[PDB]
Amino acid sequence: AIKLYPLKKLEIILEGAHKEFATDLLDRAGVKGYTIVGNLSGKGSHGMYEGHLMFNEDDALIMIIAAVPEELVGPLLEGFQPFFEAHSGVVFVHDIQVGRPI
Amino acid sequence: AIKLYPLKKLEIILEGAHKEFATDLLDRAGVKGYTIVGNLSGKGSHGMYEGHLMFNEDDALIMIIAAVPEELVGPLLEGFQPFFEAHSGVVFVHDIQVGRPI
Amino acid sequence: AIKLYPLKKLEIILEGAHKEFATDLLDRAGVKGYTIVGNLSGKGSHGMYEGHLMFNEDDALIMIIAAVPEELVGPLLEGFQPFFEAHSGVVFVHDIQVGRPI
Repeated sequence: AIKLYPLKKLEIILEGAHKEFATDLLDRAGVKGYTIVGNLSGKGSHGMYEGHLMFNEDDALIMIIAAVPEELVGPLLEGFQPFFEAHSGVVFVHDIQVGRPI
Repeated sequence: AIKLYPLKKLEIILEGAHKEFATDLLDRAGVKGYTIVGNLSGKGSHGMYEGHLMFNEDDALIMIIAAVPEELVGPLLEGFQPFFEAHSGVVFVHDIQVGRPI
Repeated sequence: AIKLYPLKKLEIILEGAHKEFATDLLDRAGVKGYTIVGNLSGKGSHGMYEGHLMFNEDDALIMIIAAVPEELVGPLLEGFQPFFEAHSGVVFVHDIQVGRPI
């Protein structure tokens, strides 16, 4: 008896050093949880505006994953933007669905 | 001479201890393969119904990825649901495409 | 003042041994950057045509992630196809959006 709920999935890629910042940001905005993939590396621009700080080969990156109602997305990107002005990183927004028993 | 095929991509996040369970479940349902990302960690609710068991900071999580025909999705979520009633974890369903030569 | 841009997100899963090949391929095609998730493992067919080489249990896999304009996708899948004819692996194409300040 499963029904699908639409949500937005955010993949937040940034340096590991800034994990606590990013994660307090999610907490304060009312995100109900996240998971973290470690040991990413990277290179160059990952889809952002020209001039956005690139990754390079000695960045230890993580990916923070948050599944979030659509309404939370705008406020979260506005929250991260001051951060991205001075640090490398990107947020990929996806459509996903999650199954819940009726 | 590439043509795109639509499929569903499942990201199954759960504790590593239950890898074999989850993976027998995929096998028995006729999923043709999967990949596994190790060394995830997590915290809190990741998009599920209120009361669903949260992750916490000493969970060693994995992500199982299966690309699956649309028809297999309902049966797979029904398969995992008894499991999720007593264990933390989530399944993210995405739309993806995979290229095949004509 | 955020506006969303649509892009294609490619998840390229293959053996670690072939990282430099795949990554020169992205460079030569004009992809502006990528990130890499290490320590994947896998098994079987991951959505490809019947007969495509499967992963097995002693493959050390990586995932290469590139966010790419829609126009770059066809040429990139054509680039990888000779490679996939003799090696295991897959490319998952997603729709994503990335936020940019106006």
